[PDB]
Amino acid sequence: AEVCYSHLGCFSDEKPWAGTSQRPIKSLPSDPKKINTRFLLYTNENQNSYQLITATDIATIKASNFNLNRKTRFIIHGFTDSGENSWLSDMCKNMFQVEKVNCICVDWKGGSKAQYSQASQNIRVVGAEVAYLVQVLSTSLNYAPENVHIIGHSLGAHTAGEAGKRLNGLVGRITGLDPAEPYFQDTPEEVRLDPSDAKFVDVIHTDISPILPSLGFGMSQKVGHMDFFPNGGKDMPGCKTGISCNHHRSIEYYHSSILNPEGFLGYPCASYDEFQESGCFPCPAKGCPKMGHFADQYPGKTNAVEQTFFLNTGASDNFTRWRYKVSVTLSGKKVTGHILVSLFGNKGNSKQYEIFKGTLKPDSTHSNEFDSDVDVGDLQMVKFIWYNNVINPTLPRVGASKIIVETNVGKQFNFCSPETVREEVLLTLTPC
Ligand SMILES: [Ca+2]
Repeated sequence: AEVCYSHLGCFSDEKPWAGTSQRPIKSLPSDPKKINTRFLLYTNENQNSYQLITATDIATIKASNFNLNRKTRFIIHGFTDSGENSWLSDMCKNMFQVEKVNCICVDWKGGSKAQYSQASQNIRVVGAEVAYLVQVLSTSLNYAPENVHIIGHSLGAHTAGEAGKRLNGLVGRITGLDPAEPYFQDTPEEVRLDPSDAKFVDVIHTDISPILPSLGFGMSQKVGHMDFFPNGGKDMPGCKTGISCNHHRSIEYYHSSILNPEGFLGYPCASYDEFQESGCFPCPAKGCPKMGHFADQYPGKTNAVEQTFFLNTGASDNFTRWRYKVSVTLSGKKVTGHILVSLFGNKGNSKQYEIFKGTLKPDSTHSNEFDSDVDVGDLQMVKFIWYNNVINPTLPRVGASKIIVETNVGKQFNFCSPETVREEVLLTLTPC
């Protein structure tokens, strides 16, 4: 069965669109009028209240603050959501802090609150609707599609994909924010977001858990030129409660990444396992791409598809983190305890991070990579301190004869100390 809607063309319920193991429920996309896809425009000149624009009346686009010399970014919400939800306009607001842009929020709440299998068909219409607006901008406003970026969350990721496919992959970029898994995982390229849908496609996975039983709203497999897996793409810090928490983290990390690019470097790595075990640090020669808003600044962004990148974030409060590798050479007496290091630089000082916990043998090197909640800057000094999990009555003293700190850029800073301190005493090392 097919339904056809004016200039959006026709839509079928035949495979791979329905009746398959991936998309079992046979259904057709609802009427464009029941879905009522709306375009809410925000510009640097009207940041607080939107301007409504429609593709079928170019006069609306011309009487608005839409600016043909600025890039255009669309934001599409997903399942059960609304284009009028604060996260959309707020993301636009962060953008306005760092650039001049036409920020368009796509409201398709008319079709997002349907049942899943229905909302999944509805995005076919929403996607065609987005593609038509881009088509009119190209055609009537001489605005090139390469100046377009579409950000989509959940079903919105695949919506961006439909729009990109209908625009023949000419869209500048598509960012998938935890693209939905059900009805899309393992479907052909025409159904789901894939590298071919835009010139550059960057994906942030934050809830890749298996829906049944682990309710992982997003998909585990790679769908872009560069797929980022913050915190392994599974259990985001701070999401022990709240059902949509891990799912909504992708929006939060992207939102914060507009103001804090440096706080989210992604490390090329085969897996999170290897990353956690110090095998994907520091950044490669060309640097690490910045997850989020500026991932497009990466030199080799599209030279290959499904490039995986790992990194960790905090649990709230801008989520930003900076990774360092510290190597400690022990001195003093052999005890059993844990050694901690603190970093001091011109920007600030990190907290103390356990490097090793066990048998501290003299002249034995112990490395550990950690994620600092502060970028220290150019390192000035480093502080050591160890604890004995058994106070040996001999008052043993341990020291660090040498401490090497390697930054994400591969730069090593050496620190030396001729002293040894007893348990729980801060030893400050100096440059050497
Ligand atoms: Ca596709």
